[PDB]
Amino acid sequence: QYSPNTQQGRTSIVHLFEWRWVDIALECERYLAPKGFGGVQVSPPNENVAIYNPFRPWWERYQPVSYKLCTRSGNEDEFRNMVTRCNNVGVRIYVDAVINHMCGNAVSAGTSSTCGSYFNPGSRDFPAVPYSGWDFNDGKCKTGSGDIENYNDATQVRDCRLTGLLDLALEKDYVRSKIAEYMNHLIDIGVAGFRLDASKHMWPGDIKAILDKLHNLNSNWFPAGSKPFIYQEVIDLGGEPIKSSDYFGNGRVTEFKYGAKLGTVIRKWNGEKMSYLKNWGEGWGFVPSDRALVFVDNHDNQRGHGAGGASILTFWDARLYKMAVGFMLAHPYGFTRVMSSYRWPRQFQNGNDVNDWVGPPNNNGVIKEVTINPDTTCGNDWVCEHRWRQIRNMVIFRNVVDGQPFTNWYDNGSNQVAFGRGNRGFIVFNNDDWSFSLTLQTGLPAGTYCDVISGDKINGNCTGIKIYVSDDGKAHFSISNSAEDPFIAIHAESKL
Ligand SMILES: *[C@@H]1O[C@@](F)(CO)[C@@H](O[C@H]2O[C@H](CO)[C@@H](O)[C@H](O)[C@H]2O)[C@H](O)[C@H]1O
Ligand SMILES: OC[C@]1(F)O[C@H](F)[C@H](O)[C@@H](O)[C@@H]1O
Ligand SMILES: OC[C@]1(F)O[C@H](F)[C@H](O)[C@@H](O)[C@@H]1O
Ligand SMILES: [Ca+2]
Ligand SMILES: [Cl-]
Repeated sequence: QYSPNTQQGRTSIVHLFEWRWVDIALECERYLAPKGFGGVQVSPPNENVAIYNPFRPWWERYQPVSYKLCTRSGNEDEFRNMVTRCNNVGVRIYVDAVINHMCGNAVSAGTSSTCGSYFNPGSRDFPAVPYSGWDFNDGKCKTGSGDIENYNDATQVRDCRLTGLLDLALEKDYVRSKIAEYMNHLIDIGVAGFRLDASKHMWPGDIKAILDKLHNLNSNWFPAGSKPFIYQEVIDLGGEPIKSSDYFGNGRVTEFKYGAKLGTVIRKWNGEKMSYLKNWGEGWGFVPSDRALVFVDNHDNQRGHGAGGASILTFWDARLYKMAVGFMLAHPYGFTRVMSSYRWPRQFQNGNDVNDWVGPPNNNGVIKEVTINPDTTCGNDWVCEHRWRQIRNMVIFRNVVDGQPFTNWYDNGSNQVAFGRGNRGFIVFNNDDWSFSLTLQTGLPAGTYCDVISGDKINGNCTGIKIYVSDDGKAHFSISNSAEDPFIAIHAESKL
């Protein structure tokens, strides 16, 4: 459960949020494989409710109608084509599994679904699965509203409806089997693992029972006995009865404290400073590294829809965002997930974005293809953060230093810090309101290294900043607080 199942040397996965299967397949071959990306988290591939009010919101995909591989991202044929092509290039696919619930209980009955399947939330009828009233927790939930009302009561959080979403009776073998049937279908197709959506709303024991029915990965691409990578979406910040540790027996868990705290630190909120990141990781109360799935932002909290709050950094905060992602990718703690999003008309009113529901770039509801600009950036309103030189090069940095220890830490007692990874890499950050000019011990072999943030190493030459490491491993670093990117990163493969 705990191993990502990525190719040796590939240490990160990217969330291609709302991307079409055909576009992902191409991205795997043209960019992800050549650039060393480990895998891709795809949006829910199962049929969901088609919501027109608002117009096709991104969250409609988290309201299942059936387990048919039929969505705005493509059909089963397109999905299989993508998994196959990506796997053939050594890039894994991880499915966002929405198994805790079906659609909202108040959703109108009919065929307003991505595959035309009929469903009736009111009567608990989902014939395409099939599911009936006997498969939901209507009788198990003890709240007066039938929905989750108090998170201080661990029982209702699992047996009641999350904001009205019909809650599946996961204790029933029939329900467990139907979900396993869906997941096994995906595994046999070639997926390497899953993100278990709303895991906090599922009993650890129920998840385990379901995972116990899962197949080993497809033996045509993976070694015998390979188990699907499992990372459970559990939002666990401050004081709550439910702890993400309650799910360690099933696989990894999303560490939402990671992005929340990193955001507050880089934003320098309430006295926080980068010098405090010296003991980053378990020292900050985070889950063990081998059970952590980390990220700066996710599809939910990048639009104030999830845990983290206003401290979460996103592509909207480009400069600080690159620094946060850079620190994450350089630091050894956990398995890293990079976010890839689309632009939307953010409309802030009284502190809240009233357009936080807007779905992916589209034409009359049809998701737009991802176009690639001559400079390798994306068009059609796709942000493609994973294609940003500063982020892509850090994804590679993590690969190059894989296994190397956290060492040679330095800090000015404020927001100027630096550290290395064994003798394979070194990174320096300046988040202070003044320039940083100092000679530091890099632990790297003597030579000339290309800074992979400001530039690239191309045919024996650096396109950006150049760093010179002496025989004693020391090197001079100069970063103005006015620099486009106030951080420098160099590694074994950026050496001339
Ligand atoms: C997991 O599935 C969710 F449904 C619940 O965590 C997603 O939540 C989004 O969709 C819901 C149904 O449309 C909305 O009610 C909810 O406000 C919205 O955040 C969640 O994003 C997924 O990670
Ligand atoms: O994750 C599941 C669990 F909480 O911890 C361990 F996995 C146990 O084996 C299992 O029976 C229990 O329900
Ligand atoms: O341990 C059993 C379980 F996983 O967690 C709780 F005990 C629930 O009451 C039960 O229905 C569920 O199957
Ligand atoms: Ca539940
Ligand atoms: Cl997540």
